Amino acid sequence: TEEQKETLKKLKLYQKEYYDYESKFEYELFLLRQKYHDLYGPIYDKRREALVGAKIGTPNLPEFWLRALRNNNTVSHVIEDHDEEILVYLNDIRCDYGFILSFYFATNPFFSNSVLTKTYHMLHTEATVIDWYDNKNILKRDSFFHFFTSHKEVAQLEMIIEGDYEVALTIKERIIPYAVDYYLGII
Amino acid sequence: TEEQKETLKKLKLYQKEYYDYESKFEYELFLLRQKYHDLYGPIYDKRREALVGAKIGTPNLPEFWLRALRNNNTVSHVIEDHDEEILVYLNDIRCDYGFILSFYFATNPFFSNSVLTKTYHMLHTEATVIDWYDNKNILKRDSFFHFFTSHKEVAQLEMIIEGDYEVALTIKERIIPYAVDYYLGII
Repeated sequence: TEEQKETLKKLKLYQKEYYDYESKFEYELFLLRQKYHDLYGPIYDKRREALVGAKIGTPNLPEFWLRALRNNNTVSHVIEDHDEEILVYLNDIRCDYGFILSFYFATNPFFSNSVLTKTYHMLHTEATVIDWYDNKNILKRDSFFHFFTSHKEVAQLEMIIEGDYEVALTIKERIIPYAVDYYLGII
Repeated sequence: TEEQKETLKKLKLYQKEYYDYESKFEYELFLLRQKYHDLYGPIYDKRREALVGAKIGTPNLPEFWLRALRNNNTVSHVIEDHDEEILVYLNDIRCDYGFILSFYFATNPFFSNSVLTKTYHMLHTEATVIDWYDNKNILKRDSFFHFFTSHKEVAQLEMIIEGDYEVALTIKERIIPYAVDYYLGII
């Protein structure tokens, strides 16, 4: 009916209006997040300066990122005993804007890579293929480093992308912000 | 070692510093959310003015909130055929700051309540007990209105609070913001 139709025009009007504000919101929200990503930036670098100061990772406080990781519930699960002698070489873990997780390694017997990146587009993931040296491929079993695969009855294709994504977020949001607190065992 | 200890002091220092910024963040984040809750406010009222203009809900566009709800995947599940003749009496759904969901009803044959609220503390939920009139208690089976319970092998005590909380969020965040779009069947 036309009277109902007149109501509905008004309701569409108020809903567009709504969308205008939700727009300004998300915009003001992007702004706030970027503002603070750049405020964190410097602190992460200071931490990195301090630790990395060499052919062992984080020489000024050996095994840093390892214990940090070990002391996280979600991440500890994926980290096997045989991964540990590689992770001790980890210099820094960084995150850039979805996002690209970067793992910086000191020179090691295991691979030539100085950086293992993992990109999550937010859809598909892009991780750099590891440069395993001869007889040094620990994947030969389960390993934290199976993390560095690219992806896009199908339950196997969710679960892998479900648990691998859950790890990425932890690292992105728990480990990177509060690294030393995990290391201390105080979270 | 003392040299490692000096590193660790620095790392605690930079982590406090971090916490200072995450503080300012969340504060600037509260601000932004409140700013916009108050910007939405007026639009929700206009929508409510328009619809509610009576002994049937939303008289200027009958069955509004019902179709809005029906057209939501998550919520439609909990809404049974026998609930519908009550929901047609729903005038408005509002949300105040965790949060308190409010369902405003036109006078109906089913209960005396003009408002059924549900509070989620964010822990425990507090919903108002319905004032079922004699021989009008549709709970006597499953009903959307089982939603109006208070809560705090234990898998039953999560699942109930898990699915009931999922509904609340939808209503809070999907239905309330985009009500007319669900109604239209365009989301």
